[PDB]
Amino acid sequence: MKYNVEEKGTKVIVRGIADFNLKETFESGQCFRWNEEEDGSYTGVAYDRVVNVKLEGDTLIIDNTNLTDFYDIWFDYFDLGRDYGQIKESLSKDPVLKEAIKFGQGIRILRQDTWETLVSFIVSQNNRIPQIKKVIENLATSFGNPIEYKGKIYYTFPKPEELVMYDVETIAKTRCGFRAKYIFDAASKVFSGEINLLKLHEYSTSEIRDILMTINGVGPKVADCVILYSIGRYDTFPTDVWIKRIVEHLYLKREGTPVEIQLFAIDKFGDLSGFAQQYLFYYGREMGK
DNA sequence: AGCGTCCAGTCTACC
DNA sequence: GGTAGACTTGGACGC
Repeated sequence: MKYNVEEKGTKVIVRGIADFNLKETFESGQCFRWNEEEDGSYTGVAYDRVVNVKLEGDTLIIDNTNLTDFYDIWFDYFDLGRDYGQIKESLSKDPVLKEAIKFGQGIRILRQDTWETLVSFIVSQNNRIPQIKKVIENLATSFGNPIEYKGKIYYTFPKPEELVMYDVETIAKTRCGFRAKYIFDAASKVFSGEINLLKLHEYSTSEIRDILMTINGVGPKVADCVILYSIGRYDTFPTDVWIKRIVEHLYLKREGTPVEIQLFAIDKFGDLSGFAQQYLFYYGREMGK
C-alpha cells in the first residue's frame, strides 16, 4: 500500500487511503473504545494515547499525534500496510461473502494492544456490546491515567501493575459482575511475569491458546479474539453465537457446535478466515438476525 | 401499569 | 472423556 504521509500542525495527514471506513471498522465488533464525534470523526483511547481520526474520501486526518507516533503506533494499529482489495477479491469467489462485502467494503482488522484486548474480551463473555463498552470505560476512569485532548479528560486502559493492588470487590465496582475475579486473575498472572505478552507472538497459535486459557475466565473464544485482533493470526475464525447462526443459516443450512462451524470456515477461507469473519459479522448486523 | 421472567462465554459439578 | 446449569448487571418483553 502506497501512502503520501505528512505532519501538519498537531495532526498527521495520510492520502491514498483505500478499503477503509471508520464506522464499519469501529462497529465490526472488534473494538470498544472508539466513539463517533458530531462531524462523523472518531475519538479513541489506545496505547496510552488519545487521538481523533477523520476520513474524507481517500484522505485520513489523525489529530493530536505526531509523525513518530503515527509510524510507531497508528500505522500498524489501523493495519494500513495490508491490501484489503486483494482480500476482498479473493473472498468474493464465494457468492455469500461477495454479498457480505458490499456492505462492509471498509472493514480493516485493527492490531490492538495484547493486554487491553485480553481484558476487553474477558469482559465480553455472556455480555451485550453496550455493557462491555460501559465496563471498559469504568475500568479506564477508575484505574487508568488521565490524558487531555480539546479540554476533555480521557483515561488510558489500566495496565496489570495498576490493577494488582486492588481486591476483587474494588474491581467489581466497574459493573463487570462475576467477571471481576477473571480480571483479578489475569492481572496477577501477567504482573508476576507468569504470562509474557511481549514474547507471546513467538509461539504457535495452538500454544498461545493454551497459554491464555490458563487464566481463569479465558476459554477458546477470548483466546481466539486475542489471537486475531492482537496477534494478527488471520487463519483463525473466532466463533461467537452470532457468527455461528450466520454460518448456519447461510452455508450448512443445519445446526452446529462451535467446533464444527469453526473448522468449516478455516477449511473454506484459509489464511483469510479472520477477514471473512469480519465481513459476515457486520453483514449479520446489517440484515438483522 | 408495574412486577416478573428470560437472557446477553466459561467454570464447576457431575456424568 | 462430555456438558447442563449457574453466573453479575441490566435491558427487553409478558400480561
